[PDB]
Amino acid sequence: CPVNWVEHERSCYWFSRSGKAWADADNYCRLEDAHLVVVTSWEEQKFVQHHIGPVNTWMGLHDQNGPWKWVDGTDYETGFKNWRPEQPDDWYGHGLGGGEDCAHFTDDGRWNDDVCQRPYRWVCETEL
Ligand SMILES: [Ca+2]
Ligand SMILES: [Ca+2]
Ligand SMILES: [Ca+2]
Ligand SMILES: [Cl-]
Repeated sequence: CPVNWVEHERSCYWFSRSGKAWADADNYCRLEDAHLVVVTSWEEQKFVQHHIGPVNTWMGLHDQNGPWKWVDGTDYETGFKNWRPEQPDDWYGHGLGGGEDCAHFTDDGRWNDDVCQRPYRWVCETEL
């Protein structure tokens, strides 16, 4: 793994300390030959909650094109899921326009879908 990245079970991770809209966050990870983190197991989830703490953080999961997809192509329905109760809920009540198409870890680690343009911290990942 590159410096500033954390290796774990064959994967490399980078944790941002500033916020970007999901699209910008996405492009950022790609420019690093990486992709927004893709969580496929309880241990990987535990591993990420540990480093982000109680902070809303974007992951490589979105339903911007329709169905839920992990930016690396990993299958969603067959894969690990850790949604917060009553989520995803594609809420429109925020008043910003549209529903909610980007997944982020909430403060307790469980996921929530929110407005993609909101600036949150993010995590990049790359496999060995
Ligand atoms: Ca992963
Ligand atoms: Ca949605
Ligand atoms: Ca939501
Ligand atoms: Cl915001």
